[PDB]
Amino acid sequence: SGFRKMAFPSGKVEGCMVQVTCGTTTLNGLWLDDVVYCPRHVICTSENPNYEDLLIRKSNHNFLVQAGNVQLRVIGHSMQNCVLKLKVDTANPKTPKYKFVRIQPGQTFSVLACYNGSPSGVYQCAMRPNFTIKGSFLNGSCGSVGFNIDYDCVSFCYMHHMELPTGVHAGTDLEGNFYGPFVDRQTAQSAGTDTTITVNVLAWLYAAVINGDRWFLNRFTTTLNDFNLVAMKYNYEPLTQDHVDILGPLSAQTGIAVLDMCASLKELLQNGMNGRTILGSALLEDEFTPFDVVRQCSGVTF
Amino acid sequence: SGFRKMAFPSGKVEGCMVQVTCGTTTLNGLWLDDVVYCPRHVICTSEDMLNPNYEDLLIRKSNHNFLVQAGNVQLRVIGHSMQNCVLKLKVDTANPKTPKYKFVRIQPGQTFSVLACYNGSPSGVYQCAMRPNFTIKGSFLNGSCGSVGFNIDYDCVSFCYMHHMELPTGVHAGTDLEGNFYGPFVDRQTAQSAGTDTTITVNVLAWLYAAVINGDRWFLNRFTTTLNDFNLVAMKYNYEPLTQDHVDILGPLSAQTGIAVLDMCASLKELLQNGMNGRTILGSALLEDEFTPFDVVRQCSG
Ligand SMILES: *C(=N)[C@H](C[C@@H]1CCNC1=O)NC(=O)[C@@H]1[C@@H]2[C@H](CN1C(=O)[C@@H](NC(=O)C(F)(F)F)C(C)(C)C)C2(C)C
Ligand SMILES: CC(C)(C)[C@H](NC(=O)C(F)(F)F)C(=O)N1C[C@H]2[C@@H]([C@H]1C(=O)N[C@H](C=N)C[C@@H]1CCNC1=O)C2(C)C
Repeated sequence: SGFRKMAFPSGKVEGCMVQVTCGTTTLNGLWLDDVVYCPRHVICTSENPNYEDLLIRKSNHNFLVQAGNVQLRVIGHSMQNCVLKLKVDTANPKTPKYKFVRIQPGQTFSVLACYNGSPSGVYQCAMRPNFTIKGSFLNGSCGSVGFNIDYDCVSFCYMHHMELPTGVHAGTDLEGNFYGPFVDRQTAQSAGTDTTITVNVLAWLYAAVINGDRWFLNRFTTTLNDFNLVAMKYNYEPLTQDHVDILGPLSAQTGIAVLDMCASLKELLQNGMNGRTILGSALLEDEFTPFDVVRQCSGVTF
Repeated sequence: SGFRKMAFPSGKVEGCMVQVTCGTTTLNGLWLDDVVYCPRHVICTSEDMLNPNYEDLLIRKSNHNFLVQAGNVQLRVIGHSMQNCVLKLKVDTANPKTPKYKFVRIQPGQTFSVLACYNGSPSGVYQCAMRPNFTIKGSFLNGSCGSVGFNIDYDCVSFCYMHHMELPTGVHAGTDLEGNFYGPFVDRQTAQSAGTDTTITVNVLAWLYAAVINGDRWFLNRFTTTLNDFNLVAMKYNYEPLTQDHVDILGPLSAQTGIAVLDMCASLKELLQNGMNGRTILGSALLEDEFTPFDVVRQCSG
C-alpha cells in the first residue's frame, strides 16, 4: 500500500551532469556523447543580450567544462534556439540511451536539481497549464534538467533557465524552445493565471479509491458539458473525450465510471472537503497523471 | 525559491541493488563490498509465516539455496550469517559500484529517501520521515521488501532503513541495517499494530520558519509562550511534546528569521486553535511535519 510523490531513479542522469563556467558565471551542463548542453545565458556578462554575437566573438578556452575533478576540453560551440551546445574532445562513457522530448501541460517529470555540476536533490514536477513549474531552485541551479525514464531510455524534456517574480520557474526543452511565452532576458516577465489539471485530479481520486479512501464517492453521474461548465467556474482545465479514454483502465480497475468520479469531483469543488482528507491531503492534488497512478499502483522497474 | 519534498539522488544506491531468491521467495538485497544484506524472512515459506524459527531454517540452508542476481550476472554465495532480522550473504565478487557508506540508526522525526525496488531494479524514489510511532508512511507493493532508506552527506551514503513488512493500517515497518526493528515490531505475521501516531512538532516549526524565509507571514501573531504551556496545548492536538533539545536545534532558523523559538510556538498554537481558513503555507492546507530543521536550512539558504 501507500501513495507518495515519487521521482524516477536519477542514476542514469547523475552520470551526465557537468559544470560550465563563463567568466564568473557558473551553471550546469548535460554531457551526452561528445556534446555538453547548457543554457545560452551562461555566456552573458552583467550587461537585451545579443547572443549570436557574444557566441561567435568567443574562443573555445573561455568555456571551462568540469566533470567532477576532470577538465573537459571544448573543441567546438554552436547555438540551437536558447540552448548552447559545446562540442567536447571526449564522449561521456556514462551516456545512457536518451531522446529529447517536448511535453504537454499536465505531463509530469523528475527534476534533478544541481549546483556546480553536482546533483543535490531529485523531485517530481508537473508542466503547469501556464507553462511554469513550481520547482525548488536556488542560485547556480540553471542547466538542471527534467526527465522521464521508459525502460532503459531517459527522455530529457526540460532545462532550467529562470525564476519568475511569483517564485515559480521557467525553462526550455533540450532543443532550447521555451515552454510558455517567455524570453531569457532580465526583462520584467510574469506567469499567467494557472489552472487546475482536471484529468490529474481524477487520476489521483482513483489512487484514493485504490488505497481504500471512498468517502467522496457518490451514486450520481454527470455529463462532460455540465462538468466542464462547473470546472471553468473554479479555474479547472476542460475535460476532453481524450482524458475520459485515458482514465478508462482506472475506471475498469476500480469499477467506477469516469463520469461518476466527475460528479464526485464536482461535489468537492462546490462543497470543499468537509474537514476531511483524501490520501492525507486537504487540497485536491493535480501533479499525478493517470499513467503515474497506474505506474505506482502496479510497480514498474528500469 | 520554491519548497519541494526533495529526495537524495538515487545513483549511488541503484548501483548496489540486487535480487535475492530462496525457494519461491524473491525480494531485494543491498550489495556492499562482498556482502549482500537482505531481510531474513526471504528464507520463510508460507507455513513459516506465523512462528518462524529463523535459526532452525538457516541451519537447514546451504549457500547454493540462495540465488543472488545482479542484472544478468548470478553472484556466487560463499557464506551466510544472520544478524538480528537481516541475513548477510558473503559473495565471490566485491561490488565495484560500492559508494562510501555507513549504517546509521535514526530517531523518530529524522528524514531519509526511499528507493522503492522490485526484483533488484529500482521503481522510484521518495522522501520519508520516521513517524513518532516507529512506522513510516511509505509506498510499497508485494516484493518491495529489502528496499532501503538512506541519506547522502557529501559523497558518503548513510543507510538507516531496510523494508520488512506492512501493518494493517497501510503503514510500513523495517529495521536499521544491523537488522534491529525500529519500534516494537517483529518479523512475524502475528497480529501487531502501530501505537497512535503523533505530529512531529519540531519539524512543523522548522517548516513554519522556512515559510517566513520564503516570504509568507500570514500565520504569525504577537504572542510568546512558556515551553510548558506550549506542550500542554500541543498534546491536546496529538502533537509530539517539544523539548529544550528541539528548541536548541531551531536556534539557527530563529537567528536567520529574527523570530524567537517560543514566539514561533505561539504562532503554531494559534494555527491549531483556528486552522487555515482557506489559506495555505508553502502550497499546503495541512501543517507539514516531514521537513527537519537541517532539511529546511539546506534547501532555502544553500
Ligand atoms: C515483502 N515482499 C512483503 C511486502 C508488504 C506487502 C505490500 N507492502 C509491503 O510492505 N511483506 C511481507 O511478506 C511480510 C512478511 C510476513 C508478512 N508480511 C506482511 O507484509 C504482512 N504484515 C504483517 O505481518 C502484519 F500482520 F503484522 F501486519 C501482511 C499481513 C501480509 C501485509 C513477514 C515475515 C512480516
Ligand atoms: C529571479 C531572477 C532575477 C534571478 C531571474 N528571473 C527573471 O529574469 C525574472 F524575474 F524576470 F523572471 C533569473 O532567474 N535569471 C536572470 C537571468 C537568468 C536567470 C538565472 O540566472 N536563473 C537563476 C540561475 N542559476 C535561477 C534562480 C535562482 C533562484 N531560483 C531560480 O530559479 C536570466 C533570465 C537570463
